[PDB]
Amino acid sequence: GMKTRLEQVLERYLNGREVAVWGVPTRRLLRALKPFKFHTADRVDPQYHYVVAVTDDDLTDFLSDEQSKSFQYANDYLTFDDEGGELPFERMCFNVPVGRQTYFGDGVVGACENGYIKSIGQFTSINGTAEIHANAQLNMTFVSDDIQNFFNEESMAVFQEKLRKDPKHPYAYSKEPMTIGSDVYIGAHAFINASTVTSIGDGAIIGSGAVVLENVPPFAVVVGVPARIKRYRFSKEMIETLLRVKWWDWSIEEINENVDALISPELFMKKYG
Amino acid sequence: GMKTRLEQVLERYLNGREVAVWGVPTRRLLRALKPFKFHTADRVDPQYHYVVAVTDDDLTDFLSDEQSKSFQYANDYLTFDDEGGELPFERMCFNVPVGRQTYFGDGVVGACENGYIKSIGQFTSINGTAEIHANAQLNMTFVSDDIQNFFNEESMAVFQEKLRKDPKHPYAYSKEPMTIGSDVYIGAHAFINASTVTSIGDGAIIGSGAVVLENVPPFAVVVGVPARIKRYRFSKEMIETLLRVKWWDWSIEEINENVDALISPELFMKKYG
Amino acid sequence: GMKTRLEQVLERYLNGREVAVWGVPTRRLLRALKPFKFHTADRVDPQYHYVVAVTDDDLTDFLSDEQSKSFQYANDYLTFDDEGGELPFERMCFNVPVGRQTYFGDGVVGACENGYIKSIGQFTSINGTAEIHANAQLNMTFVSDDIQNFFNEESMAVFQEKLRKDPKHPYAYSKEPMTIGSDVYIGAHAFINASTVTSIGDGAIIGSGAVVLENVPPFAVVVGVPARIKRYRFSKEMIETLLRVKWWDWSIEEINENVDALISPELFMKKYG
Ligand SMILES: NC[C@H]1O[C@H](O[C@H]2[C@H](O)[C@@H](O[C@H]3O[C@H](CO)[C@@H](O)[C@H](N)[C@H]3O)[C@H](N)C[C@@H]2N)[C@H](N)C[C@@H]1O
Ligand SMILES: NC[C@H]1O[C@H](O[C@H]2[C@H](O)[C@@H](O[C@H]3O[C@H](CO)[C@@H](O)[C@H](N)[C@H]3O)[C@H](N)C[C@@H]2N)[C@H](N)C[C@@H]1O
Ligand SMILES: NC[C@H]1O[C@H](O[C@H]2[C@H](O)[C@@H](O[C@H]3O[C@H](CO)[C@@H](O)[C@H](N)[C@H]3O)[C@H](N)C[C@@H]2N)[C@H](N)C[C@@H]1O
Repeated sequence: GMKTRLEQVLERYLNGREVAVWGVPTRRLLRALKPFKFHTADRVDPQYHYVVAVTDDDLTDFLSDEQSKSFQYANDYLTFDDEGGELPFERMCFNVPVGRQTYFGDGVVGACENGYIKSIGQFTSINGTAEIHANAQLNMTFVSDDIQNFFNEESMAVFQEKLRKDPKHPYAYSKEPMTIGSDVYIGAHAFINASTVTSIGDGAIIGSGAVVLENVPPFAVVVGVPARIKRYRFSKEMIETLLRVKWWDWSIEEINENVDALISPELFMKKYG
Repeated sequence: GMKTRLEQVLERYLNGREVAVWGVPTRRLLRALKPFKFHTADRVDPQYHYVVAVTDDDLTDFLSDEQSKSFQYANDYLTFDDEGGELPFERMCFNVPVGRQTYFGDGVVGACENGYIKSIGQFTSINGTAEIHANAQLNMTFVSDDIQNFFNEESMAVFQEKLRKDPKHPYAYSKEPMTIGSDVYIGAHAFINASTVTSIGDGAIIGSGAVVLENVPPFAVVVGVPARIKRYRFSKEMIETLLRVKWWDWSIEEINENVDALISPELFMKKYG
Repeated sequence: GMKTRLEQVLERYLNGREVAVWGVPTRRLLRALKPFKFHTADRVDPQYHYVVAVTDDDLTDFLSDEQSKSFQYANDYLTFDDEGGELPFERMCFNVPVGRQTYFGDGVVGACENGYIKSIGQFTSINGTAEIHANAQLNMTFVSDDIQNFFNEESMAVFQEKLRKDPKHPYAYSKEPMTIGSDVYIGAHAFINASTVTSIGDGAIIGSGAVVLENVPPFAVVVGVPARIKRYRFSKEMIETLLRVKWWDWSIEEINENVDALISPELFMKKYG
């Protein structure tokens, strides 16, 4: 990927204001800010500046300052050290689609970096301590991966080809990057196997501490080690219609009107069933 | 909550010395220190200064410096970036009671912030990678929580009321904040469900990687996914008397005298049974 | 332990160049660099400088800079905040042997600090969120460990002796520090019990989220809570010969030649069986 979660915000919300850095500036912050005018935060004002808190640590201090009461969550301030943070619009994590009001931890950001993710839906909650890791080669005399560094150009060839041919897909090789649907909840200390999973269905619930080794159907609940299907969120009737209506792609338009539907499943289907 | 773990220490142990910052100062450190006199650490002396190490990283460097051999653990130095660290006196984590020589990771500090915790006992060890998270709404068409941000004032009402009425207590709503007793041990990669747990009994042991979904009785051992009662630490005789004596509330007074009792359970009951 | 992963590299690869710090300097970096000449990175050149990125965050920014394309992974740059990072040569983590192209997270670095580790083999991959923790005392009225701080010199004696006598080895007391063989893979959110484990066999695979309570035989696969032996990587024939040949101690010499053997187990034994 190429661009910063902050810069996507600044490109959309800065609106000719100065960036006000609230916190100790880092190397890659200073770079992400070089297209803009910035200075260390002193006295701030939503009319004059965009406050950028470097770390979540720095954000708590700003919010606890009386000057923060006029700044709206994303239109006026942001936390630099939070590439998995949620936004009110569709965004990129490296080059990975992430829908509105979707969030994930650094473990998922790295999976976005390693090309493990094809896409992440809308209104999806992935806890920070979740993880997405692929497998190493299991059909070889060795299991290590950093022995590669000792390989020369010749040995590298014969090694990379067997990885491409392996149908178990070590390092998610020769497969499709996995997809995460919308309205998905993922517990903590969880594991989705990038070497065997290609699709988390929309609405799929992944319990805490669950290790998910196969694709999860939409609106399924999975817990345990390994993950088993404990229940389904909704009767199948809802499931087919929910795939049809796709509430998660509604604009803020249809969300506030149909709040009574989105809140009572019973009310949702008496109108859309 | 309102106040800093460091400031509670400085209010009690500074004793008219200067704070000596050992490390790169952060935004919220600089604020926590504005009631006091401070300067970047150069040459230090327990008579002259209170050394404040910013991060646990910065603490290791100070202890490894020859100037640190005269500073006692809490009376003379402290690590700013350790709100879950243990103290020799009863303290607050935000507005949460935390007894003496009790510690926990940032996951528990956030639960203290989210109001999930009512209290934490004395001499309780909670590993850093432990976690306390509540559940989202399960009786709604959606499971997401940050869709809220898209709600207006009108849709917000009808949404918040159903949360208050939900007996499953999403986000620990309309329940009592959970309590953690004294002499409690909690393994790592563990989970206590703030949406269904209200009391960890005194002495309760929570094995590593265990997901705890219901209240744990005092002095019970729980492991597995989900957590089951593997054994009890003590015969019930000890349990009733341990609730009566409550050694964990002894001053340092009765601790050093009754060390032979506190060390041999057999000796503990021949004196208190 | 005594010395820095960076300093072991600088002592071997600096070769009369200047250290160029890429990132905000920390207290313990500034100390690790005091034997050398250094300055904040401006324009860099592998001939003139050794680039030191402070944090993994700072490393990503350097690699993404056009000046980084001439710097080789370890000979020319390094990440200070990565004591578990892999190296092309045998190294120390505190005073713990760590072989070539071996890596582990901070959880394992702390175990190296707590003296829990005797050694770590070659070409071994331990994920960052892995952990190695010992147990507290289970034969005492209390389970807490920081009550110790309240003990005086007298009560300390009678407490420390019972720890030394405990055959369950709380805090890995009176046992041998555990050993991790070569070609070992360890999943994330995993647990090796320093209070009951003394040897992870060479080639042993530890699945994600697995809690390992007993020694693991060489080339065994363990998953589940608690860990059970799911399968063996190789037929026993390979296992005995793999212990004999010990490919992991080959120089880069025998690695690139025998790549066809190291890649096809079938080819490995037709030559070494
Ligand atoms: N604070 C209580 C809430 O925590 C979570 O949501 C919260 C998310 O966890 C938050 O996510 C942020 O915090 C998490 C956790 O540290 C990070 O993984 C993530 N990258 C960062 O953006 C996000 N910024 C706010 C959202 N309300 C729970 N899913 C719901 C709970 O009520
Ligand atoms: N060092 C070995 C010990 O580690 C732990 O205790 C230790 C605690 O884990 C320590 O807690 C500190 O370290 C932990 C872990 O990083 C952090 O979660 C916590 N917030 C921080 O305050 C605390 N400062 C010291 C205490 N001896 C084990 N419970 C016992 C073990 O012998
Ligand atoms: N990037 C994808 C790869 O991630 C891992 O390897 C990678 C290791 O996890 C890396 O280790 C580094 O990153 C890990 C994870 O953050 C840290 O625990 C560790 N201390 C740090 O040195 C190491 N520097 C590079 C190595 N290729 C997987 N084992 C293999 C996967 O293909």
